[PDB]
Amino acid sequence: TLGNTTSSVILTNYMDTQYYGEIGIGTPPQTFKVVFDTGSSNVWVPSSKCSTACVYHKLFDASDSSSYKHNGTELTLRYSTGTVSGFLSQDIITVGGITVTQMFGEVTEMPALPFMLAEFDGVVGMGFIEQAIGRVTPIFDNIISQGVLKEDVFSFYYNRDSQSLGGQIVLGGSDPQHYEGNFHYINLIKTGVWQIQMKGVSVGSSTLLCEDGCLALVDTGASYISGSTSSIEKLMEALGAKKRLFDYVVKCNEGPTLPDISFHLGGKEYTLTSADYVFQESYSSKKLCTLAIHAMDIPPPTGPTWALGATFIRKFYTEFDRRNNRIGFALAR
Ligand SMILES: Clc1ccc(N(C[C@@H]2CNC[C@H]2Cc2ccccc2)c2ccccc2)cc1
Ligand SMILES: Clc1ccc(N(C[C@@H]2CNC[C@H]2Cc2ccccc2)c2ccccc2)cc1
Ligand SMILES: *[C@@H]1O[C@H](CO)[C@@H](O)[C@H](O)[C@H]1NC(C)=O
Repeated sequence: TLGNTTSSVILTNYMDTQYYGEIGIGTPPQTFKVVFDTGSSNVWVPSSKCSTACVYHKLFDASDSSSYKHNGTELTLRYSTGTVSGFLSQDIITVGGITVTQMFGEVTEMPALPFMLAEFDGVVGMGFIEQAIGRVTPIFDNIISQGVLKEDVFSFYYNRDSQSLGGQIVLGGSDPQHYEGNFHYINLIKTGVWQIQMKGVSVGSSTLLCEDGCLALVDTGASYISGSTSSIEKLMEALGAKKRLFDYVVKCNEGPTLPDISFHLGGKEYTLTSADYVFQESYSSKKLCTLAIHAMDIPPPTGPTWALGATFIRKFYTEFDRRNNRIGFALAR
């Protein structure tokens, strides 16, 4: 029918690392907490057929759904900690009011890491079919198909942690209340991945990395800003940060004095100040403070690349444009 629709999905912000909203699967709807991930293209939730990370999440019960259509084809999703395994199923999925018949994964095996830490149940991949495992049609392609959206775009707002809004996803447009000024666009290197060309990473007023150009994946599913092990070893050396097992730290008192970090994308320099990347949990010289920048070695074909996750998105309201194959950034509000 008439496409003037702009569906808003409200997100919960858990500790500035997990941003999740709800979806409803089946007849009647079974609700799930999901992360909306531009870095992946498959929809998956835990199955009732799950034996132990599962135990801790909401399980989908096909036997309680009148709209369910069996499939059973094996689904295997590679994560950096191991495999998320299950089988395909088809059901009616509700997201921000829009209902679509979707092929999704009913997960029967999850690695304990990171899933034991997850406040959310499953994943809703906002990526392209080119990266969908089993060539399964992604949710956004199916929403596009309905011809309901105002524009063939979706936007992300991630807040900084009080009864305030954790985040928001607008399907069919952007929310001007959550951004200031106008959007600056960067075309995708190629369709099939939410990845753009990056022309430099600067510490202060000097380009220290990516001087000859590199790739930047705009990943809403990633908690932090990430680079390859070698890029982050060099960047952390420049910042004077020290490696620990899972992160890099600075003495808490040294944190507010850390230089600005800039990402050269399109015609602009996108700047993050120390307040945007330091988890300032204290101001003590006797305590250590974590950085919201990590090393993540993304495997080919997508990698090696940088990934602009929640750390970048909190600063810059992001619009994913499928009609035009571009990403737009505006300063978040
Ligand atoms: Cl810190 C952190 C690091 C990773 C995540 N992820 C996985 C990343 C989010 N998008 C896909 C993947 C990166 C990738 C992109 C392209 C190709 C390969 C990998 C996650 C997301 C949701 C649930 C569980 C994990 C989250 C936080
Ligand atoms: Cl692929 C992948 C995704 C996340 C991790 N994580 C957990 C993430 C790192 N700190 C925030 C947390 C958010 C999260 C929690 C659950 C799911 C997604 C993000 C991890 C890092 C070091 C030690 C243990 C866990 C690891 C691999
Ligand atoms: C499952 O879905 C795939 C989608 O390509 C289809 O080819 C296959 O025949 C389906 N299997 C069953 C048993 O429905």
